Amino acid sequence: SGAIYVGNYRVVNRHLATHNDWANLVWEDSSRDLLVSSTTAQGCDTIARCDCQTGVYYCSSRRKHYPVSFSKPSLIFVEASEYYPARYQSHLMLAVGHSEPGDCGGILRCQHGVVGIVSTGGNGLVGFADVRDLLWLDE
Ligand SMILES: Cn1ccnc1[C@@H](c1ccccc1)N1C[C@@H](C(N)=O)CC1=O
Ligand SMILES: [Zn+2]
Repeated sequence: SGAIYVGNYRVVNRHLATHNDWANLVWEDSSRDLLVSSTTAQGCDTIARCDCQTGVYYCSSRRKHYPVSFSKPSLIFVEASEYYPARYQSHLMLAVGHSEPGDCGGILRCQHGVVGIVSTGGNGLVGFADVRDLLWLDE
């Protein structure tokens, strides 16, 4: 679990959004596993606007933050789960690291701020949904 809190927006994994997030929907994309809802209180996270390929992510199943090298946002196949049928997820970035079901929502950050959140795992890999192209989050 986990979310990004920027301005009056809450960014979460779409598959973990609550029925309350849907009532306060701003934007969602099933192909990106992202959902953004509106908030009453102002958040303090800053979104990175960069092309960094190194950062640090939080892994809740280890209670540890790991430094990783991660790939460019791309269209990557994701096997079927209880949340989605087998499909290509877009804007996804992979790193070599630990990620289990329960780890989605962990933040990946570089020197410029928040890059994305954990969205995929297994096989000694971790996948992050990129948010650096969502410029409207800043206004
Ligand atoms: C199904 N699958 C393939 C690779 N990873 C997963 C699992 C998964 C997520 C996180 C850690 C460990 C496994 N995901 C990915 C999520 C998605 N974005 O579609 C939904 C889901 O259950
Ligand atoms: Zn950066």
